[PDB]
Amino acid sequence: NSAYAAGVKIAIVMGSKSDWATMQFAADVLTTLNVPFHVEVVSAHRTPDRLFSFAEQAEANGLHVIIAGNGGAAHLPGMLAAKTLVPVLGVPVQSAALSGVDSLYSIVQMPRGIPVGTLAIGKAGAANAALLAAQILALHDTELAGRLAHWRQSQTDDVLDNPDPREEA
Repeated sequence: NSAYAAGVKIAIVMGSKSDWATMQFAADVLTTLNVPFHVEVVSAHRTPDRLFSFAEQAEANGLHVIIAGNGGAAHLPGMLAAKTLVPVLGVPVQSAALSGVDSLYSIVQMPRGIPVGTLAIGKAGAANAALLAAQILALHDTELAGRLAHWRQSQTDDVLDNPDPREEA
């Protein structure tokens, strides 16, 4: 909702509570970067009316990026993107039989006119959706841009400081 103007510009949404094992990796990156966020379960198929209400009110609620995770016939990101101009980033959750290929195809293959920016299958894509969302915010947030640069430099240094994989860090 919009009771407090508290700087929440990102929502992490997902189609099922079981997706939180994957989507928590997006939340953790935003916590590290001091970026406020909202989390919510919204199902394209079990709560279609709530998907439309969430998307319709995204701008009024102050959102600038929605990160949406779903799997299988993964319709949540695309249906959200059809109903708002707020950018939607999609995370394919790994599915059991098809190992997320169904998830990936049903998110990334959007037809011309309604985009979803898609990230890798699973927890790598959830972390990366948070980083891409933060990179978008940082276009107009120089202090966040500095925190992203530090985050990247730390990741780079951790590899450079441990070049021989036979040795412990």
